[PDB]
Amino acid sequence: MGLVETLRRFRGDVTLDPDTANPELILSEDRRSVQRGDLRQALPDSPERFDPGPCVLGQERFTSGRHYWEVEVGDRTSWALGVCRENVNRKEKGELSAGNGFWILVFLGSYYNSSERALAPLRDPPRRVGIFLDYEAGHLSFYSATDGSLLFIFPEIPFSGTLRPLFSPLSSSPTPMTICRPKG
Repeated sequence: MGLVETLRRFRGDVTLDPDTANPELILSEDRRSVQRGDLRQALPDSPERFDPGPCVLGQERFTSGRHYWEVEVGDRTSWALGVCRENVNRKEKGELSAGNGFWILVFLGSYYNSSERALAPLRDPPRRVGIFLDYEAGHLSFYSATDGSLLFIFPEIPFSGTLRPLFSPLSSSPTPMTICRPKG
């Protein structure tokens, strides 16, 4: 029980916007969990829905200030988390890159190093990821919430207009990606 456990009580709520979700994604009834299946569902289409990008947005809109949120990913060795401009091309077929208004951390595999007999894994993958946004500082950074390690920090970003939190479970898995509710 140290300062980092206490300050994590600043984590805010995020609820997913079902109208933005790629048609392979399912959402929980409380809109805090998302899972990727292997089936394209029959959903009403619109410009707001990610296709073919396997993403969903939070309902929340960032225009200023400091924002922290936590996502349980569990055993996953594949996910993407961060933020994007409200006005991105949600039908983008190529890479979702900083140049097109996507600021996302992507976990696509694991590192090992050569050891005495074999290979050693570097670290347990994070089960819980914290995302920190400081709009005026142009700051976006990602942490392993359980041990407080930095995963990634973007270079200073010249944010303008509205940002949305972005979630992307990159594999099918029995493990939903879950937004952690605020404490109390």
